[PDB]
Amino acid sequence: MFENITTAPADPILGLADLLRADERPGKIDLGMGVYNDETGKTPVLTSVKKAEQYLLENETTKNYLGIDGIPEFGRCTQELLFGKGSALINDKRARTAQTPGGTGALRVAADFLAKNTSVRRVWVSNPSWPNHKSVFNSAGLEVREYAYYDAENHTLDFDALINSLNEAQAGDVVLFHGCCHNPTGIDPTLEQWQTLAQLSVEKGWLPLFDFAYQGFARGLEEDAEGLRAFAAMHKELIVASSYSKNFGLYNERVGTCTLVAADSETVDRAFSQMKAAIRVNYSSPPAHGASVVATILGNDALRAIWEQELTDMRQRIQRMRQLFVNTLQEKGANRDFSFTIKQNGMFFFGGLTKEQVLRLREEFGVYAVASGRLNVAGMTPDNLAPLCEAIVAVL
Amino acid sequence: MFENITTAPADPILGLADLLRADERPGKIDLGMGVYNDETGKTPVLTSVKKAEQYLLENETTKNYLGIDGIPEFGRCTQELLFGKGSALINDKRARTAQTPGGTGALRVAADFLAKNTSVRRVWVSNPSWPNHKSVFNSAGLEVREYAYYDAENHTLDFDALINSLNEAQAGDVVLFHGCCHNPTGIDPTLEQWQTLAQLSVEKGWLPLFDFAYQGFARGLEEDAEGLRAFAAMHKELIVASSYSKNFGLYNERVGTCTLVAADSETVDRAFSQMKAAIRVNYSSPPAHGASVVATILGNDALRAIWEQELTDMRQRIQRMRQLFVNTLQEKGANRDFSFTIKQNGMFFFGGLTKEQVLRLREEFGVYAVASGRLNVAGMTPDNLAPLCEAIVAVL
Ligand SMILES: *Cc1c(COP(=O)(O)O)cnc(C)c1O
Ligand SMILES: *Cc1c(COP(=O)(O)O)cnc(C)c1O
Repeated sequence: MFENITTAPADPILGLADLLRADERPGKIDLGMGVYNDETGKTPVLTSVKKAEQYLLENETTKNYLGIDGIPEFGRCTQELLFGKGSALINDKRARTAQTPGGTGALRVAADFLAKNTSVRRVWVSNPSWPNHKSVFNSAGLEVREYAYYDAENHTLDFDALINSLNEAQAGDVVLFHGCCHNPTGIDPTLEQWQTLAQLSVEKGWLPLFDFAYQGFARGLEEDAEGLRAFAAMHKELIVASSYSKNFGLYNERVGTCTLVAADSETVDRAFSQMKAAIRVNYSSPPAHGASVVATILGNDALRAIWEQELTDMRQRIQRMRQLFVNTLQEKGANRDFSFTIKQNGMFFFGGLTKEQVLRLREEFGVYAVASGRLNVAGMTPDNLAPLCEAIVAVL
Repeated sequence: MFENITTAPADPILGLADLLRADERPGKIDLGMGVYNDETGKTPVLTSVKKAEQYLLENETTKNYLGIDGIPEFGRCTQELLFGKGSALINDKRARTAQTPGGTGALRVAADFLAKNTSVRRVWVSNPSWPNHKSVFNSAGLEVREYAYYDAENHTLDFDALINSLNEAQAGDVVLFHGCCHNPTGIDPTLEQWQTLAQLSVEKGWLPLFDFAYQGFARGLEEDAEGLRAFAAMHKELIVASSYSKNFGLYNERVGTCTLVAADSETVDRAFSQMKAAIRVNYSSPPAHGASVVATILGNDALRAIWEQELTDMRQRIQRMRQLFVNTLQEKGANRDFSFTIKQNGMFFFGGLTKEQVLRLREEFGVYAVASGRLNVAGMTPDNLAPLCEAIVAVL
């Protein structure tokens, strides 16, 4: 059976781990996949998380199955994080949330749900976008089309091009939006632009699908939810996929959610039953640990206080790092000005390097970054900043 | 979009949780889904597990992503549990194992892998079988056909009918086998019958797919692996899906594996790259916690000793319970003799009740069991045995 099977091409993000693993050079700088690193270059488990874990260790009395949608408390806490304490969706009971295996599992579940329960055929993804988006939707059988977003020249959001290209999007099409910290550009639409998109969306009849993987990394939990909320106020239906991998540093515990919003509770329930069926035939029920940790923290005011402060520290370190980054590039003699990097939200740097420039970086300097020219700023430390900037300047 | 969506029918196993949840009657007896209960009717977290968890709490220094296939140590430990310490497959490097979200995730990953990378169109499942088997394969696009297995009259394995029906299975077809403790019959083929199936399999050109969810619940870890090993000795290719939900009591942490066996390391590697691609587009990487707990136990001889003893206790309690069950039914005046139940391996009782008899049981007695007449013996306790037998006798 397996004689003619072809070797699958390496993942553009995950594939870096292996190349890196095989590179015996000591001064390796890993700026590839988007995980947070502290000043020492380690990606530690948050103190709020450890505390939640001791709590679980001491009070967990069973490991019995979780129920297709997972921990109820977890689902409710995420709904308020997303829609807000007194959201109409919560009080009208128009939203049903399922605990999933990470943000990716959330996208896969939505896709399987859509592909088999609605007439959705096309999904619109921004150009550029997280590489795995196309893959996830295509494996579900959906056609993926792109819409303009980034302006390589001005390093901004080309709003007109976006609007124009989305005019080809027909009613019933799914349009995928990054909630905040757009991966990989880091350019997000203003609240005003979000409001314009919301109304255009309702008018054209698109089915909004929000991908929220970095809530709290741009400005703050609530502020980062602004776009979605402007959308949640005018739409009858929505799908929201979120991740807690990054904002809770629980990458490998696979914590995420998939929320369905419908005109009313009766419809959301019928629709949700089909999403649970799509889950049962995939992984059955979600992993408890990571979500328990999230529900405990969010549910306990003391632990929540520590957590929110940890997130704040994470965001602030990245902000300081990208500023220092630009400054060091200046003193190292960088021919090109990288000031725009400062206007980018999240963990990444994008727009100043070419595919060949990044190949040369790993090739002779051992600096690893995504081939698209995307660098993980959250991976730069005061110690590696200088060697890093010297390599980049030698490449420009 | 969601206006015409139909309500999905409740799961035959998982659906019991909800009915049960809505039944306010106090003397409810839950003999539905297959989870272990101790003498007190609780499904506790094993002591070996708690200890592994404290270890992790104290020594885990990061939560960084796990890599598509998961924890390497975990993969190796499962290979020896399955194939044996000095298995040829291990030493010739013909097997590649991926950590998955439970046994169900293992079946789904294999199915997606098969559907898109080979010419597999049909999968043969026993009659009867775990209900979710058909669903998993159908959602991947594969046609599912059944083969005879159980003899409702004699309460045995109708080996000739099985052989006969499998003659319709063509080369290149996948044939699914339960490693041990066949769900729901509890009837497993003798080692001699396994050897006959292995040779017939090689001769006809079937692609064996083993589902191992109860290793250690029939006779012992090694003994329960006999069938698979007789198959692993003659086959060039195989697929094995296993679960640690039941034998480690880690139901909600979603711990399982999907192992690929090929003629050689070069082919298994090409094939495995495609399985990782199928994973990346599903949930990306597996949940660490549950598998870490399994790798720690299996990797530490002291913890392993405690664990193996806990499994032994679990198996022994079920054995005592089904014997006491038959005995109590005798003294309660059961018209029908249920001695055959004693020849069944695993957690279940199957073959003595009809769909209506089980409906009447929940209906007026509050005894919950699967509509197929499958009862979870591991859920019977000395306390509920009497009330349980009185209801059954009142129903016969
Ligand atoms: C990280 C990320 C994801 C993945 O979520 P996981 O929890 O890692 O599966 C999804 N979408 C975007 C945009 C991301 O950045
Ligand atoms: C329990 C069971 C499974 C499910 O494995 P999970 O770890 O619960 O997903 C798969 N197959 C059989 C036969 C089972 O009994």
